[PDB]
Amino acid sequence: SRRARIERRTRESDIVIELDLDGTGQVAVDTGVPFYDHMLTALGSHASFDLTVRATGDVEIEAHHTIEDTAIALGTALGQALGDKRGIRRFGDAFIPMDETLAHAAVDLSGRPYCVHTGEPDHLQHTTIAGSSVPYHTVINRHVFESLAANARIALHVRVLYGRDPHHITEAQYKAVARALRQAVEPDPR
Amino acid sequence: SRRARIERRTRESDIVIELDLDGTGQVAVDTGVPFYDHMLTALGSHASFDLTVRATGDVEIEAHHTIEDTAIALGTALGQALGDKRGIRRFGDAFIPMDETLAHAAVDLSGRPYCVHTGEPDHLQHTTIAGSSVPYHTVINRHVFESLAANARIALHVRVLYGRDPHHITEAQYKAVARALRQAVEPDPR
Amino acid sequence: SRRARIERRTRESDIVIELDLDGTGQVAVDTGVPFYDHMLTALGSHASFDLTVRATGDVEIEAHHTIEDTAIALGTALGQALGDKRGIRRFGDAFIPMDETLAHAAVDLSGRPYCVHTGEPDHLQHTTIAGSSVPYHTVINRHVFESLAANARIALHVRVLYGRDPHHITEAQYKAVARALRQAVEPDPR
Amino acid sequence: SRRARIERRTRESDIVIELDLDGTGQVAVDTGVPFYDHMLTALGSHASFDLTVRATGDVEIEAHHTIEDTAIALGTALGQALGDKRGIRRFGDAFIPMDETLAHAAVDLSGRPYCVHTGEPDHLQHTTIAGSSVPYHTVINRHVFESLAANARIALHVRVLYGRDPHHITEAQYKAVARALRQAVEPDPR
Amino acid sequence: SRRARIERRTRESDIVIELDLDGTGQVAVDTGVPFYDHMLTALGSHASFDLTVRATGDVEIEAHHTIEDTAIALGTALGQALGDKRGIRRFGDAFIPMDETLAHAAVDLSGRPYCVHTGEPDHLQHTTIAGSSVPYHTVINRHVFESLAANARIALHVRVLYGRDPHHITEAQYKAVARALRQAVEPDPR
Amino acid sequence: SRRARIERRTRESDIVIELDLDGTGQVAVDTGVPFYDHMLTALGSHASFDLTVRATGDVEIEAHHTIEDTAIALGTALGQALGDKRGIRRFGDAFIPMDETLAHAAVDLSGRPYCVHTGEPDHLQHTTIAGSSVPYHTVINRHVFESLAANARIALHVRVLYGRDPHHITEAQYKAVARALRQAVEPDPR
Ligand SMILES: [Mn+2]
Ligand SMILES: [Mn+2]
Ligand SMILES: [Mn+2]
Ligand SMILES: [Mn+2]
Ligand SMILES: [Mn+2]
Ligand SMILES: [Mn+2]
Ligand SMILES: [Mn+2]
Ligand SMILES: [Mn+2]
Ligand SMILES: [Mn+2]
Ligand SMILES: [Mn+2]
Ligand SMILES: [Mn+2]
Ligand SMILES: [Mn+2]
Repeated sequence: SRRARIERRTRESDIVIELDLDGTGQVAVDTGVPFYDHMLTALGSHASFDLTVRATGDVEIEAHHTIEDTAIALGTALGQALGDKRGIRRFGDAFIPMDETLAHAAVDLSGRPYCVHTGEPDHLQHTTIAGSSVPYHTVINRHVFESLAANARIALHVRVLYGRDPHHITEAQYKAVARALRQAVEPDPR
Repeated sequence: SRRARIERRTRESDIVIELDLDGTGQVAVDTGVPFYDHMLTALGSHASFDLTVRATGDVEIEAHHTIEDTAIALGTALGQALGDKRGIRRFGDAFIPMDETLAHAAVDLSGRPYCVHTGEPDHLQHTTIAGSSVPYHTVINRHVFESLAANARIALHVRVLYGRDPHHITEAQYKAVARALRQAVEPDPR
Repeated sequence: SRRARIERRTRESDIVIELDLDGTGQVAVDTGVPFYDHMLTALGSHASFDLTVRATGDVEIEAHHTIEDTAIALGTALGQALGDKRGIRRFGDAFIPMDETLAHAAVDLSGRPYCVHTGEPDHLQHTTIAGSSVPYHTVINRHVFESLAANARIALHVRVLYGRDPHHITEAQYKAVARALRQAVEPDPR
Repeated sequence: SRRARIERRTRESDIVIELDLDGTGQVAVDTGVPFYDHMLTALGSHASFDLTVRATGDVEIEAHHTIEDTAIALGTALGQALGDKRGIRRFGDAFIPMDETLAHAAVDLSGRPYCVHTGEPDHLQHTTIAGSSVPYHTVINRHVFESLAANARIALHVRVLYGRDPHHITEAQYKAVARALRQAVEPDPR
Repeated sequence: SRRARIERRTRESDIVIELDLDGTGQVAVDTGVPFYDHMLTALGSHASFDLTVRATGDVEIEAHHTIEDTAIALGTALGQALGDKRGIRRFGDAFIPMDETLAHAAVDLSGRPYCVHTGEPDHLQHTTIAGSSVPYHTVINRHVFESLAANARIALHVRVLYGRDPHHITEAQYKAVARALRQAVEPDPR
Repeated sequence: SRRARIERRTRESDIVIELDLDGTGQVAVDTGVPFYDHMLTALGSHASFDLTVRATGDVEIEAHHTIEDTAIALGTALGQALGDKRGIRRFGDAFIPMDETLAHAAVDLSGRPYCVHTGEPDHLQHTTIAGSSVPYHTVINRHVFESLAANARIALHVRVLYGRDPHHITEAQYKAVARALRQAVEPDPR
């Protein structure tokens, strides 16, 4: 009923998205950026979507292009699956405690495209989360949320109230967005 | 079941209110202050009330008296329709993103009459929203919320977290109050 | 006994005042500036005067000239009605609470002409109170009180202790002056 | 003529009030909070009311609930005894010197419910007045005045100009309110 | 009924006071300090007392001793004339505008002896008011009020809200005290 | 289904807890610290738990040990009743307006044990709430929330946005925690 398949071929990347709004958290993500995969899996699971993401891009340069193209495509998919947006709650919000971190997200699904991102500590502008593969630079977080909001055509406010660890700060934000979205897309019985 | 009709004749104004708490957003407002009508329509619609407001007053002087008398009457109507307040959720809260603005409202329907209004930028104390008719001075916003809280006998906290445009700041507040109220008045299944 | 009729024809305006100090609050004011009419009605009523004011002036330019000429004429009328000022209380003072606002006025009816106006918030220097007709600029408040004091030949101190809303701040001042005057003009039984 | 009897049974407390506005200072107060009794006796005496207060409540927890319920009931009684408020002075004010302390109160009996409480030193937010029984926390002072104003439906401004001793600061305020009220409720011969 | 005659012989001075509280402003003062005479005449007149003061002292040294002894004696006279203080208003207050100056006094006639003097500009600590005879140093003002309060056994608060001219500041204070006293000593019809 | 009985014998105290998560607000608390009883009753009622608490301890020393042991035991009971935490909402949050106070709590029931307590005014570090029995020191509030979070093994964030009265600040926090918990423990229909 509320599904979408989006294919996006750029020079930098090739993306396929499959999205079902009324899912059970069946998620499979593979972008070539493992930390981003972890974040998108959290997003899909906590939003209770069914989500498949397959992306290959120029990760030799860095993750930026792949991360950005995926967020654009995912936003487009969300917009298409939403459709006319009839009989939904429309507004949603969620607080996410994650150890010392507290994050908040609020959404308006019918409101004009807009993104406000506040409260993130200054060291996240140059922090890197690195494992055995392509690293993730936390400066991209804002870029991801802006891209989603612009392509889904929604109002999205994301706040970090406080926090220290960049893994916790980042993960809390992705989960807050997911749970705000989940509440907003649900049918309203009025 | 939860209805009220209030008539209020003062020297300044004459008001009739009809309110149904368990409505479908059937709203008709005419006060002679078009921007106030827009705000009250948002209130009634987003609260899912059925609301009819008819007001005539001394708008040649300014909107103040009409705006204030209407808010007093509407508060009285809300109080009467609430009744004994049995088996309701009682507490309600809502975040409203509106472009760059974010507003929040929290209510306690059984709590003693109280109003706290914080966060509004300083230029709203002397801003005017003007069209082709009677203008609206945003300094009145606090007055409207205080009057409602006092006459409905409820605790009402309204916060502006941030924002720039006075139309957005004002509208976000009215909508936040509406959605907080909607949540609070709903039957609690416990 | 204590009555006065004053006619004042300038290039800007034409004014007629009728004043009885020992009245019952029978007041009729028409200046072409509705908010000023509201303020002068409050003045006459709360002072327990009988007061008729009829003024036409160059309101196409703005209210300034009409407001100023009326205040000058009203001051002259007050002075004439007071006469020799024999056996009156002479000193009067009053506090006026008006919602969040508190204003104070003190008068000496035999004291030399003087006016001190303090405590008014800075935004009142450029605030406008506007309805469906000629607006009122709150910067004129000081001008009105100075003009009255100068032409009645009295000492008049007006203070705003605190306040927010310009309608409340302005109305509180007019009422404070009225009640200070009422106390001062009353016969002293000593 | 201007009398009221109010009974108020809550879970926390049980209150009976008997109030005559046109009394001779015949006062009998018993709440189980001796310092509060002293304050209410001062109130009734200095206002020239006849006042009987009988209250029992959960003083094992603390005085808060009993003090608050009594103030609510007393406000209700004042409102009822006032009635239509015809031919009264309406405005009243009083300065109370008490050793080093100076307090002031101003009232408008027909003005909309409002309370402003300013000037109290910061140490009164955590000061206790303790004898051989249930103590009194001076932080409650504001709560008492707000409750009275809200339930009597009057404008009440209470200011402490300066002072040091908490017994003097508290007692001065109660007496200032009493004498402001006394002036306001008196018949106006105009 | 309320009269007193006080004789006070010190090494510095010899004083005779005759005071009637229920007078018509029949005042005759001669201390050898002309400006002080002017001030005491204002006091007696505005309080509506009948007052005779005759004082000779060591004015070759300066006015201090004469001014102080007279104030002590006058306080004693006021105390004696007051008597048991039965059926009086007890509390009194007055605002005195004098050109640019505004002064205030509040009294409690049954309250314990106390004097608070605030608001006087700093240049009054070394200002002199000089004519053709013995000059008056405005630093003495506080001393005069303290002495009166201590010997009459009353609470007396004197405030200067603002002002510039030392003659106006001083005279306003003496008149404020007089009118506060007048109100307080009057019979209370309750 | 979701019940727990916990017995805890220390040297300082002896505690018995009985907890049902799926209750109707049937609460009975007796610790020997009346204000704490009031707070725990609010907790149990607003969380819609069925809760029996029986505690005796060394209250002659002070409440600390009894308050702490009870919170530890209650946390343990909550943890046991939660069990595997299958099919619950997991996240919960609530705003509580209480007169001038606004408090907020957010919980993650599966998140690692953590407690963050922010926003409480500084005077609560040395404020006492005292009645006719064992008093309550508000400095303990943080200790209570930390103990609960540690023994239930949950993430608990408690914030005071603003407030003045210590009774209101404290009660608002306990109620916020209760309503956050209520939301989190409820079955999730997804
Ligand atoms: Mn980019
Ligand atoms: Mn992780
Ligand atoms: Mn108003
Ligand atoms: Mn709009
Ligand atoms: Mn001019
Ligand atoms: Mn008005
Ligand atoms: Mn309370
Ligand atoms: Mn005492
Ligand atoms: Mn000396
Ligand atoms: Mn002079
Ligand atoms: Mn401990
Ligand atoms: Mn309580």
